[PDB]
Amino acid sequence: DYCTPGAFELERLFWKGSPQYTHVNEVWPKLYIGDEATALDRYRLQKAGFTHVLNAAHDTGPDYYRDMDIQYHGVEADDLPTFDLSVFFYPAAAFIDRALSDDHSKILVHCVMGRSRSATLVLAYLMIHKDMTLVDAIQQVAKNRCVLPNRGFLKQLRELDKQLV
Amino acid sequence: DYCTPGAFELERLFWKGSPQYTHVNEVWPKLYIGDEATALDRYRLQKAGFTHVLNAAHGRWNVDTGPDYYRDMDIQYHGVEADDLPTFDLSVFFYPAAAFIDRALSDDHSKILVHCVMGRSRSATLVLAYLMIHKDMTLVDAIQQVAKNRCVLPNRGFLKQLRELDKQLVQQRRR
Amino acid sequence: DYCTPGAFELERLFWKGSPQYTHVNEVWPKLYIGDEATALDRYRLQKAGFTHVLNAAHGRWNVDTGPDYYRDMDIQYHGVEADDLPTFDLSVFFYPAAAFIDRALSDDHSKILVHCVMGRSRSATLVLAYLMIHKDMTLVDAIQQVAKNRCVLPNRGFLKQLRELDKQLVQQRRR
Amino acid sequence: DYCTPGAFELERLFWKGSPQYTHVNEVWPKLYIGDEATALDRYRLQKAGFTHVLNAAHDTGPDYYRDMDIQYHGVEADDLPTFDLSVFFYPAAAFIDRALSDDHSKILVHCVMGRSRSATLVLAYLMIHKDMTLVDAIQQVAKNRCVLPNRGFLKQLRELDKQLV
Repeated sequence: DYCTPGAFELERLFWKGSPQYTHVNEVWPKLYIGDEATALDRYRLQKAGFTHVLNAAHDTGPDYYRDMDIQYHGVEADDLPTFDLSVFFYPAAAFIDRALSDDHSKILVHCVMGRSRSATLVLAYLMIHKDMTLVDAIQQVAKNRCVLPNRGFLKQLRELDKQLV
Repeated sequence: DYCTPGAFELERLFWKGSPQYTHVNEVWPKLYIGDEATALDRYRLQKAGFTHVLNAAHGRWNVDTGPDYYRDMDIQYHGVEADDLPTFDLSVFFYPAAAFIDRALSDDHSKILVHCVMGRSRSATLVLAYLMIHKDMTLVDAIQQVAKNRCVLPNRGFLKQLRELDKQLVQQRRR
Repeated sequence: DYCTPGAFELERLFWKGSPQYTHVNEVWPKLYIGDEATALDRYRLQKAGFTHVLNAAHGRWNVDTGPDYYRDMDIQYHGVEADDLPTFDLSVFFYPAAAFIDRALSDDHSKILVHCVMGRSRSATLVLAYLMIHKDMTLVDAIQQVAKNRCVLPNRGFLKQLRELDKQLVQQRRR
Repeated sequence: DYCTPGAFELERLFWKGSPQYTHVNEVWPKLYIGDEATALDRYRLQKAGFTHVLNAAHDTGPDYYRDMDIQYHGVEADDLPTFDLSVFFYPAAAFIDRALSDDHSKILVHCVMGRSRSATLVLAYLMIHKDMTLVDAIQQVAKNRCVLPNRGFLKQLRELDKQLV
């Protein structure tokens, strides 16, 4: 199916290809951030070898996923500066760490858009478990996916960054 | 020493931070693409643990370092004498340059600098080729992997040369 | 005072310079979108010749300036009391806010600041609407005009509100 | 024909739309920079109301364009750091200024790719005739079109910037 693109389109890739703006992206090995369409398309998830879905915008159900050997968890968060997502940094990060402990695992962290809530949980994960500063973490994720945590989530990540340092 | 920047500058990072325009960038684990300044600063290379330098602008008319320049430092050097010109056949160099990057990266301890004058065209082409040959990447995948870590733009001739390589490798991998 | 930067930083400008992430940006002639700091710095507004301030985060619970804040400065003020929330109906404000921007921009001498807290969502939405209503732009054209001068991202609700406006104006312009 | 795009695609526009990567773009009122396909598509140029083509990579011919009331000029430049494009800054800029003096005029400055040679002539134009520093000029053009003058052209523009200041 793939064919080598012509020059014009290769040049677009050098200029506009990165960070890519898509439904889902891998932001760290075996760790994907995506939107709702990606989480709901369960035939794609299973064929892509996915093993874990973390919904930072929990309704669908674990029965939707449990019929395919996918561990699900939903954090019931709103994408509003008045939601304290920091309440979930440690347990979401623990979920992600546990999943990535096994080599066979591939995890999708998602929300509606996959730009704010989910992004903030993966940032927190990288900080707590991969010894990253908030700046290093943002560089890791943002090069792979256009993300923008809301102003409140960002304040929360700054406070986590202060505690970790 | 590191402190958490304010909200305004963290935002800048989300909007403008990727790819960064800097002298050198890690574009694959232990694999850096840098410019001439980076190649020349020996204190800073040694402090960072570089074990290999591939100079994609080798020669007394280009970036005139060579193995002698890194004497006593414990660096292995590979030199490709190339011009950043669409008429220059960088493709004869693709496999052996890549083989040098691959032998370096077999050893966990190694850390390799591939540079030219700007580290945007010559060195970038060699690393794209490396990724295509040794990491099973299409030209597209390879560009995405590098462009997200470093601003690069190989010249039109180098691109066509990468395209000719890409077609072969794709054909080969149908198998 | 201004000097020509070196080659390396001029290159950065080509790769990373557009759009810039700054406090305020001109996004249409004499029309600026800025943040709260910009709205508050009166010395700097007056030095730059601002004649109009549209505060898209008006109110004592938001950016608490109002017309009194600009007393003696010769600024006309328009206040829209808005929350950056997808549930907030910014659309009732579209025509009269735009009418205020249009009356300012009729006079060559005028220079207008439209701001909110960050100048990314509330103020941006009002200016997109302005361009659509008074400069014959589609939502797409308006976004291209603003996004190339300022990093902006209206919230999902404001976007849907812009879409509802866009559909009407397009229908109207079939005529 | 136009229809209002859905949310996903509007959001791509906020993130990746600017600067746009296309065949041609307007970089200053009535002043377009484009590639060769745009210059050769003469039915499009005429319907778009174009009045002037400046080819910074002059072969096609003025007979190709003179059959449609388009003033043509070709600068025979190579996109190589060893080409001194500065020899043409004043007369190319004069051509552009003369064209833009009339309100009815719309000018296309082009080369093969429309990224280096043509870009450098429009930058020089903005500096010589619109009182811009090289930095202001780059901001004007780069927000409208992905451009990158070659390292030699850039050195030449720095030297022009020094002379003008």
